[PDB]
Amino acid sequence: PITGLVYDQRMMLHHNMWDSHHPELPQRISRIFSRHEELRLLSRCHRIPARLATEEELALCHSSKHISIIKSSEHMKPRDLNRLGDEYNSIFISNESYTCALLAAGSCFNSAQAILTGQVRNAVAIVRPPGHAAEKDTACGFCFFNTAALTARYAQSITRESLRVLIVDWDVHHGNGTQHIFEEDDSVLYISLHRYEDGAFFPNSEDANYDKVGLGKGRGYNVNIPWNGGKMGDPEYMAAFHHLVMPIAREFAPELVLVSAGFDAARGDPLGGFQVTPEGYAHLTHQLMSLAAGRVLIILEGGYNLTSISESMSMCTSMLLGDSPPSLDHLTPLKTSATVSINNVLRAHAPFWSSLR
Ligand SMILES: *Nc1ccc2c(C)cc(=O)oc2c1
Ligand SMILES: [K+]
Ligand SMILES: [K+]
Ligand SMILES: [Zn+2]
Repeated sequence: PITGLVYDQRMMLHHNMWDSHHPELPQRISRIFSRHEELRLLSRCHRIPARLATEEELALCHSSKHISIIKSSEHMKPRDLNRLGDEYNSIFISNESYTCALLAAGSCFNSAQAILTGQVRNAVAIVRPPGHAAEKDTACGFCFFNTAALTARYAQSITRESLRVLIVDWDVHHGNGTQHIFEEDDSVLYISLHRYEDGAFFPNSEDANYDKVGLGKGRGYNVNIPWNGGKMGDPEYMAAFHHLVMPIAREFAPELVLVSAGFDAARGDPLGGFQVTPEGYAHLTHQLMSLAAGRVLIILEGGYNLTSISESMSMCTSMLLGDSPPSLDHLTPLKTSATVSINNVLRAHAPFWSSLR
């Protein structure tokens, strides 16, 4: 087995011209890459080149209007960049933003290709800006184009349309964009774990609740696991994987796993408020490696404590490389509301999955 890694410092050029301290910082990716060097993980990986996604590739998931509007920002004056950015929910834009989003996407396409052609078994993508909040027709939540969603469709474009792709989204935020793009689609199983707080947590929509199970032929293929009323950590995420994520995923039998890997559920994250440990992420990564004959691609999404995300994503890469997984405490009692959450999701999805019955 070989593990691929893609990283390009050019993606640091996307920046906030009006608030240089905005948490979606350029140094998120450079700090993660540096940690891979410090831990001697980088040389253990096969380096995969970044590339620009093409406009035709963006059209796999996004409208021509949305593509054209974001493209138009590459040469805008500051005043217009500011005005355009303010038209979205939680977006900043610089002249380099469009190109960086193209690079984030193209890097993941190259990574998916390396996996599917057999050049590597699995891979990690240290990319920014993030993607999972980006919708077909709009930008949102620091995201312009939906990198993971696009990567699923790209993967299908070089194998077959119905290639089974599992997207596991453990960013602490709901991937509203990914849900919507695949809501009526039974070829892409979307499973998100996220803080919800009955709608008080970003992005503040009931679309993130457990009863949104998908639409039409996609009924059953959208699994929301929403957290309420508690500081969740390793026990809760481990239980969700044991009762929900893994039984459903095994029954789906994916041919490729994409992880929307935000590390903002990590201990120390200022936006997330949760306490998943780097061993917790390691455990989750090792679990997903049991699927799809190990074909797993880990795509950076959110995560804003620089030391936390650096250590957390490095531990995931360590697992992909075959290092020994952590033994954690599966007997620690869950926060009471987490049990309620897991039970609500189980009730919602039992009609669609025999493994839950
Ligand atoms: N959405 C959002 C934007 C900016 C933030 C800062 C600067 C700090 C923080 O703790 O949370 C934020 C959340
Ligand atoms: K999520
Ligand atoms: K789906
Ligand atoms: Zn997030």
